[PDB]
Amino acid sequence: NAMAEIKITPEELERIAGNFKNAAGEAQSQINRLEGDINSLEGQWAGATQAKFRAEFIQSKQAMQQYIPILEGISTDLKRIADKFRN
Amino acid sequence: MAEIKITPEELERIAGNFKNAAGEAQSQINRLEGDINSLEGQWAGATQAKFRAEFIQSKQAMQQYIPILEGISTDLKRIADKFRNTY
Repeated sequence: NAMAEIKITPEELERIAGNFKNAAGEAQSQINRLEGDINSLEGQWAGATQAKFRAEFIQSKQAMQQYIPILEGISTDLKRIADKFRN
Repeated sequence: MAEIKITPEELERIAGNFKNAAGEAQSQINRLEGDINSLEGQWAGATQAKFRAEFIQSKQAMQQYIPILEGISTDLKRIADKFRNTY
């Protein structure tokens, strides 16, 4: 039987791709603000305390460094399909 | 201008930033999951499966990130409480 037709438009795929790209940017911005917060505590208490918080925060950075490229990959895969559908 | 001295109020402010960030992160992954869900039945199953698999990867990174932020919030609050009970 005939292959089952596509209902999604390239424009809609591109809108969702935009949501993923923008989410990735928001995520990076968020971690940047939080990093500023941790930075601000340095020198205002014991170095050992600051080190504990820096280490915890770096863990969150590492998780975000996994997350962001996945979102960007999804965004780009969506755009690649929209382009293929359109042309 | 002087560097801002640490107080329980400062630690609570920063703890709140981490807590709010966790909530914003949960909201983001929820919205993106909604987007992936909306593609169901709109194109081929193999295509949907691919994007679902990629998305689940991002969700898993997020499920690591969020508790790390909540941990930092808790640790900051712990210290704020210690300062109040003993800047």
